[PDB]
Amino acid sequence: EYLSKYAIDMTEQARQGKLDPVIGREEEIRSTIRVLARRIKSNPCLIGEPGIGKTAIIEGVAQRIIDDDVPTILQGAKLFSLDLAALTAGAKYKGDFEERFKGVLKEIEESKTLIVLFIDEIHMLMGNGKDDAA
Amino acid sequence: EYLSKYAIDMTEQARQGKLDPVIGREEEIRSTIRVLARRIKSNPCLIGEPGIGKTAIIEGVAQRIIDDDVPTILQGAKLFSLDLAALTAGAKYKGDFEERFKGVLKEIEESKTLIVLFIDEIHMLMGNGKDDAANILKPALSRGQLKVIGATTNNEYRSIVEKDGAFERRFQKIEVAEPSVRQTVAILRGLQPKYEIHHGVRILDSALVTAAQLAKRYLPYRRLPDSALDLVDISCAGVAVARDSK
Amino acid sequence: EYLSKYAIDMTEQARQGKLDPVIGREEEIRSTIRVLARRIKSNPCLIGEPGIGKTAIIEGVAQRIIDDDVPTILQGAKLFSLDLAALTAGAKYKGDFEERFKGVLKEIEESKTLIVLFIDEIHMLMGNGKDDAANILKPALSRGQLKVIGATTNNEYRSIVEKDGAFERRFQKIEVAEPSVRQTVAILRGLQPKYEIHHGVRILDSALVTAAQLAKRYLPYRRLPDSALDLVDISCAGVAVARDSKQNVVDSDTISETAARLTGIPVKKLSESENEKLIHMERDLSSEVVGQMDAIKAVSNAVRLSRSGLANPRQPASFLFLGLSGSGKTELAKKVAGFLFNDEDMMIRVDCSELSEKYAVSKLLGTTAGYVGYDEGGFLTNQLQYKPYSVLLFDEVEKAHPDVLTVMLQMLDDGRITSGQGKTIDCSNCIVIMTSNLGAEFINSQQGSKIQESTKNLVMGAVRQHFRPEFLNRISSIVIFNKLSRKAIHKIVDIRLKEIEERFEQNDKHYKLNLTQEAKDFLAKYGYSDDMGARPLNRLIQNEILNKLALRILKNEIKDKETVNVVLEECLEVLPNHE
Ligand SMILES: Nc1ncnc2c1ncn2[C@@H]1O[C@H](COP(=O)(O)OP(=O)(O)OP(=O)(O)O)[C@@H](O)[C@H]1O
Ligand SMILES: Nc1ncnc2c1ncn2[C@@H]1O[C@H](COP(=O)(O)OP(=O)(O)OP(=O)(O)O)[C@@H](O)[C@H]1O
Ligand SMILES: Nc1ncnc2c1ncn2[C@@H]1O[C@H](COP(=O)(O)OP(=O)(O)OP(=O)(O)O)[C@@H](O)[C@H]1O
Repeated sequence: EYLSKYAIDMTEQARQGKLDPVIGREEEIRSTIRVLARRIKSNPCLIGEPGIGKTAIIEGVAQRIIDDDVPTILQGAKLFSLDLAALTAGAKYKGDFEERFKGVLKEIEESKTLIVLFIDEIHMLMGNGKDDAA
Repeated sequence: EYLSKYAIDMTEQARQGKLDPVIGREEEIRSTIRVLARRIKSNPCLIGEPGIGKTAIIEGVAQRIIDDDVPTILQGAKLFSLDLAALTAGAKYKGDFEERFKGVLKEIEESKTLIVLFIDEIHMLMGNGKDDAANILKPALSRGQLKVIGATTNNEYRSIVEKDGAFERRFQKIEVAEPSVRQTVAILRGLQPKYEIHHGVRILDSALVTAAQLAKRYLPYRRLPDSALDLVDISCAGVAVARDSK
Repeated sequence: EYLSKYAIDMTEQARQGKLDPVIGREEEIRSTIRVLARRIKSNPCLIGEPGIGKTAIIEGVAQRIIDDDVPTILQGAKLFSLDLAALTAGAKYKGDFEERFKGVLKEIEESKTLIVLFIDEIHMLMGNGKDDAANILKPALSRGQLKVIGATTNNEYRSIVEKDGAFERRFQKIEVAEPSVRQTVAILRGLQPKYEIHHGVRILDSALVTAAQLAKRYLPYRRLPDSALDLVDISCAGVAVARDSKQNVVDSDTISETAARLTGIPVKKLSESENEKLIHMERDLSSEVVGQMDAIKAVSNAVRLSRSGLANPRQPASFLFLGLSGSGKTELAKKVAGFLFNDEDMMIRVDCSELSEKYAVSKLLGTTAGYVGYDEGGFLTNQLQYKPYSVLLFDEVEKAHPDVLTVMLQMLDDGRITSGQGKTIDCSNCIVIMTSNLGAEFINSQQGSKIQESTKNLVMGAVRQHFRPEFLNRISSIVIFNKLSRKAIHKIVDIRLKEIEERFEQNDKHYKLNLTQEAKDFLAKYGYSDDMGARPLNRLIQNEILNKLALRILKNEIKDKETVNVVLEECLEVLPNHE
């Protein structure tokens, strides 16, 4: 699966106890849950200064998922982070990364329970004139 | 083993000697080591002006490593000087150097004892608009061992972190500075046999002192290790000519 | 016997005298032998600039083997030249490539001594996209001696190492040096009889010296092992060629002149006349440029020094032209090109008018890889690489920012200017003319047309304030052009009127120029706006003569020729009707 190559199963890291706990931040966690629970465009994004726990909050919700302290939509979820490698593995063979990325997204949508994708450094996909953003 | 195609094994050189003695830098070394011995942010930097022993420190720690004069964590560690072609070998085809950088970190990350990189010029990676522009390829894994000692002048440092913002939250600056005049002499003394051998001449101990004092009171634009050493080397070359002339 | 199908026996070639002997390469040869004598890292790699004797060493090795100057350990070996057909003989059938390398890589050790393979171009192995293109057979089998000697360009070595890795670990890199002129000549002497025999001509020993020495000075783009030979072989051919059209190689009359025909550099043509090259220069520059005689002589003399290569090998003729605008600060430069290349348009104009330290160097020298657009060299690199003794003009070099001035510092003293590409130019044989308006503040006092000593110092003051002395100290001469005395103006008016005739395409209408002294004085007197130099003379002519002429032409009041008279500054000259 492309998810095993270009992503990290954050849920599994949480499952293994490898992640630090989120202490409180309930308002932020609840906000991301409500957004994830939306009918359309269910894509929250954490905005703030660096060094304030944004990534930690997402790892936090992963833990809430691990222990089923989330809506049923999220109880069945598996959270993957997106590696920059989807693109940074190279674009020799024009369109190669576009296909790799299209590929993993296909697998994410395709049937296998609710898959949630965390893309750290989301501005990474701005793209030089979009295009690399694709 | 991508690392072996790009980096110099400082440890192997130290194992074989072929290094200058390192003088007075024990504390810079202790600090370097202390940071490397950290649980997470084990990424110290040798920072100052050119010609102040920043790479001397590395030869120094390489030797301390060879002789197990380092903490448990470093006892069996190895160190590699990288930069260079790692960013330019991929002169064609998108993502090629990026693959190398990643491959190197992979090689370092997995199994093969504790490998520490030495970046001689971190500013060269800079993070040229981030967006996978070299320096930016690192941060994801700066917690994942991949210990690295960096190096930069203060102008270069300030330029990097001001433009980046993350490196100054990932790396441990260690001030490296020119020695006192007497310490300079001790350094010159330590390198004295190197110059004497290559030029086939002697250096008076008082010449080492003169070069150290002179540099301090003569060349305001050159830091004492290089400044005094250049006064010594330049002088040695002149003497070697006299030696050859007879 | 794959080797008998795909490779050349280099010791066969040695025994048959098909290879040239080598001189001075003995230590480098010994190095390759000593590497072969190793159990590990037994494969030497000859690395250097293109042409730096890399295969000369190999060809030399073959001879050293048959001559027994090689340890018996290695002497008993045979040498073969491989690759190319070794692979391309197959095509269809996946894996044939391995099958082609495989029996070679077996026969190489099967009883019939050890065969050393020569891959003159190691860099052409590894695989185009890797593709496990039989290159894997080498490392895989490399433990069994299978000794290989190869070579690569310094640039290519870098590529080999980065592309494969294992090759760096398997091969012993060896630097191969470029010989000095003295060493080069020794090489040439060894090969001298080959050329004399091949062409049926003799070569003077001084000619060989000349080729090496001359090449070192005038062929900076080619390494001596080749450059010196190119001059010898080309020259020998030139002798045989002329002879055998419908003797010997002379140091001067053949080689010096040959090199000049090949590279340009008039000074090495050792021309028969410094009258029809220098004397006429002063006369003709003076004929067209009136006044500024001082400048003309300064240039002519600076140019004179380049004759026969007497001028400093690292310094372009160089000038800085100061003075009143309209005094010919750039016109002289064009006329110099007008003389040098017999064509004013051959001057390389450098648009210094447009400079910013952030673009100023890059538009001249271009940039490095990774930047939008390489086509380096807009004004300097792209011209100097092709025109070794061109003349450059910097129109207002004074507008340059220090970065350009730095380029000029190199240009003016050891002009091995480095292009953005990373490759140098070496333009010491060019002529550099630069201009500035700094003296305007003093020369406009009008106190004497010939620059006076007070004025001179004030002007030079400004120059020294503006440019760092480091620049000024590298200029052959700094000349402040003289102002156009009325005396000059009368001569100039005639010249200008003739110039107008000369440029008038197909002169159906042509000037009679019935100037008479009265209109000569009119143009010379009323056009003498001293503080603007001669340029206003042109405006006056356009305003008073050409406009009327054009109108009469449009009205067809003139069929040919061109009547002139003065009708009566209020007279406005006024050209007459015609027909
Ligand atoms: N419960 C928590 N709340 C806030 N921060 C925490 C918490 N637990 C751990 N942290 C630490 O807070 C730090 C903030 O870094 P984090 O990994 O969140 O990066 P960030 O805050 O998203 O900023 P960035 O965008 O530079 O990654 C982390 O280093 C994390 O170890
Ligand atoms: N104890 C020492 N060991 C090694 N080099 C030393 C020592 N003391 C002084 N030096 C001088 O300093 C040089 C390297 O040290 P230093 O870090 O001061 O230079 P640097 O500025 O680090 O180099 P760079 O410009 O790459 O940062 C050596 O080449 C040597 O001349
Ligand atoms: N001494 C002279 N004899 C004949 N014609 C001249 C002389 N000086 C100037 N001229 C004429 O006037 C013009 C001089 O041009 P030139 O550009 O050299 O003036 P300039 O001083 O270069 O202007 P600037 O200093 O701005 O480049 C030319 O077009 C030329 O026809």
